[PDB]
Amino acid sequence: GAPATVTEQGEDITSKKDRGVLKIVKRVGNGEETPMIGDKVYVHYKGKLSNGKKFDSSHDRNEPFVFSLGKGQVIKAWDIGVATMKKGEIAHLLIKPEYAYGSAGSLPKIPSNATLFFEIELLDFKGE
Ligand SMILES: COc1ccc(CC[C@@H](OC(=O)[C@@H]2CCCCN2C(=O)[C@@H](c2ccc(Cl)s2)C2CCCCC2)c2cccc(OCC(=O)O)c2)cc1OC
Repeated sequence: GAPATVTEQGEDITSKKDRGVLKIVKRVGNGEETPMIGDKVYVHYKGKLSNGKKFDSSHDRNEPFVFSLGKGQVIKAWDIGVATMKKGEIAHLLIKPEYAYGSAGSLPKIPSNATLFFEIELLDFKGE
């Protein structure tokens, strides 16, 4: 599946190079620009557990998911991963728990020590 493909072919985009966030570009984006710390970023996403059985998608609305990049408003893996993305890029991320919900998890949906997968489409980004 797409998770195993990220395991096997994904780029490790962590500073520690600990394979905690692995990335495949599924669709190439436009130009060269990637978002700055503090930029408002606008994405669509589909997320799911690898180990267990849980799925959620932003397209559950015609409303992009928005956050401020690099401010700890989202799990660590998203701050790391979305920073690398160009406008219009789709990427797959496979995320070890250290870069997500760790040993606590987020009960009941997300167990302890859970690996997560996301497909992210970076729609746009804009400064304050
Ligand atoms: C700085 O570290 C963290 C920052 C923020 C969080 C909270 C979870 C945080 O979730 C996320 O960071 C990730 C990436 C952004 C999309 C949502 N995220 C999820 O994990 C979602 C997943 C879907 C499928 C999965 Cl499998 S996991 C998760 C699904 C159930 C609700 C919690 C979000 C979050 C940020 C902003 C809004 C939000 O929900 C809507 C709302 O509140 O309006 C939830 C956890 C953090 O660490 C555990």
